[PDB]
Amino acid sequence: MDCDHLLRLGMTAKKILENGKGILAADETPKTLGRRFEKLGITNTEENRRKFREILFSTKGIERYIGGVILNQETFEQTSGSGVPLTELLKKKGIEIGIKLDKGLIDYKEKEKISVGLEDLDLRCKSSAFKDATFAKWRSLFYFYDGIPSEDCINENCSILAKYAIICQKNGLVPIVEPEVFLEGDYSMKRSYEVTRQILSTLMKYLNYELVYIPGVLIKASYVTSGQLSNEKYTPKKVATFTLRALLSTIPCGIPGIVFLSGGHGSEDAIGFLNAINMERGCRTWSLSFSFARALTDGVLETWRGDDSNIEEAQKILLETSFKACRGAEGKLWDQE
Amino acid sequence: MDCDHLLRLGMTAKKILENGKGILAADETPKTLGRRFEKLGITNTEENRRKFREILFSTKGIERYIGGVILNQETFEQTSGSGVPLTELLKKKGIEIGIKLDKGLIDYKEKEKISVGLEDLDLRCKSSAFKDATFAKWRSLFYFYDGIPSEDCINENCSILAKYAIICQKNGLVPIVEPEVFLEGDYSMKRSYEVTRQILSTLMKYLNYELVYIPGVLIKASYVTSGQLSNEKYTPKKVATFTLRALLSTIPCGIPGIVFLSGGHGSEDAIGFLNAINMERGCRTWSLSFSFARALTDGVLETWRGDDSNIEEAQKILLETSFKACRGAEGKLWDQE
Repeated sequence: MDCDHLLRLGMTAKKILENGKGILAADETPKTLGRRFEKLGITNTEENRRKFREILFSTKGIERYIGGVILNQETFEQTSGSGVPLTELLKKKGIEIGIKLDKGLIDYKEKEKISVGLEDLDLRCKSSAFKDATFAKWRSLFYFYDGIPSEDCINENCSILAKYAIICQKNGLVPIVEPEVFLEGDYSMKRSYEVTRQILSTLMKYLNYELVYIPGVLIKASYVTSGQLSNEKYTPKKVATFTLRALLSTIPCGIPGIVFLSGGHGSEDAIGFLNAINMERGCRTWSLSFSFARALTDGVLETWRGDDSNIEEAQKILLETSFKACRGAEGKLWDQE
Repeated sequence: MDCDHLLRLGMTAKKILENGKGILAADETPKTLGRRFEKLGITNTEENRRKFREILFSTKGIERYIGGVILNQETFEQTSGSGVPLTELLKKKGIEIGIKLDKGLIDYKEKEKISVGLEDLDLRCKSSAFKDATFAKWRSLFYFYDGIPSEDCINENCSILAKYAIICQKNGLVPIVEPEVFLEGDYSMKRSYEVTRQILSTLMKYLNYELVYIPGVLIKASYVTSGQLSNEKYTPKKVATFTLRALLSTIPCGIPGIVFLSGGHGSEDAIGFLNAINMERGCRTWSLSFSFARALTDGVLETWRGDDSNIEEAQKILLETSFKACRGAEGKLWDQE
């Protein structure tokens, strides 16, 4: 759903992005976080994953810059060293809690992927474990090769994202939909521009066919850039121009915000692209903010390195990077507060 | 298209809709205008069609309310009683001239329609006859019955509109795309809401796949209402709420304006729906204006009736209705100037 139900979804979306805030994605599966851990010599125990999250969530002052945190499902069952549920660290700070609800990717046609997990999504939305969650996330990933992303893969993934979106909303959760364009490929920036415009517009088609409440959806999107294996160079301004044009061409006025993923880009580049895009002229209604994992927490991992002695310095790096991303979400990174 | 080419398209779009202005559609084919003529006893001669248009275009002061006029192709070859090309009447007033470029509709599947004319559209855009035109229009029509509009018909028409759009733009013309939802059918307002959201979102998909410059496209859309053969009642406020929600859900920030078609609705209702929609709250970047034929000119035809003695009163009705539509495009119809 009724009017009040819809207004709640809208309000939650706006509360997450208030005052130049963005999202800390901490939702990595054990496998994804494990690979980052192993590179740095940190063993992939549940204990180390729990401690990492606690390090993140207990950072003093983070709520000034972070409007929501995306949790992995295992993290909802976990407590701090002090016995306090990790979700309580975020509730006391007034930060919105989110749950990543996709169950990963499986192969689709030749060389491509779809995301999976819809068949019990409604059930999982109602779980008592996620009672404090007010938003969710679900990721699809688009590989780029010649002739790919195929139109079938775009349609299928967009349809999955949209079905996820409506199920979340009927359960009182604001969905973040993440149609990630995978950086690791060989493709020009021009091609990325064009395909981003195919994906984002088709996504909005599917959201609309499912009668999703658009003011209650957040879009988690890749910057428009060339692929890592390309020898094409770009700058923050060109990324800002191309990404903003793609978004003005495809995202309706009713969407409350776009939250960029860092995607394998520098922390530095992900934040500078955000600032640059927020300096661009071009009337729009949605906020342009962030939903970073790597851009926000790579520095924490590198500083911490499984050594508790390094934790404070790790938290200070998170707070400093969070500040920069928040300034950048308002186009003020060049300006002194 | 280059940067300058695109900025021209954008500027033209904005010039048409400046200061609460809208579009006078005068583009009816001989067959469409003939049927309106016959109802009122006026013979369907070329001379009478020429005189009607002259009556419209020579109305004193119309340029205050009308930013562009859509002409039928035959009208580009026609002169006033005084020997002045009819297009010069509009050029001297500073009104933008447009050309309707579709060649009508043919049958599609069972009970539905597609619009036609793409195969020589590029050629026709370059014709010397349309040299003074700076915009164009192309209409598709969506019949409603059970199970219809079909997804095939939505895709095909949206694809035709988008191909038209890019051809126009490559020729320096701002395209108006008109995905009309036909009023004459039996369907609820709720169903019209849902299908409008299917059509508008799919349209934006196709515009994006064709890499159309979105700030240089105008959308000519039906109000969301129940069908004429329905016994469902609505009011201006409900139409405003439903139509605005459909548009916020589907139309990107980059579109410069939506221009409503009157569609068989009252002149009174078409203008009151416009005013109502412009009184609604909900952040948006595009103007909400009009591209009326019937709502603006039915009164002229009824007053004139093929009798030159009635012409001045006919022109005064056009100027008065134009004023009302302009006030309504700014949400000021209740307010005294």
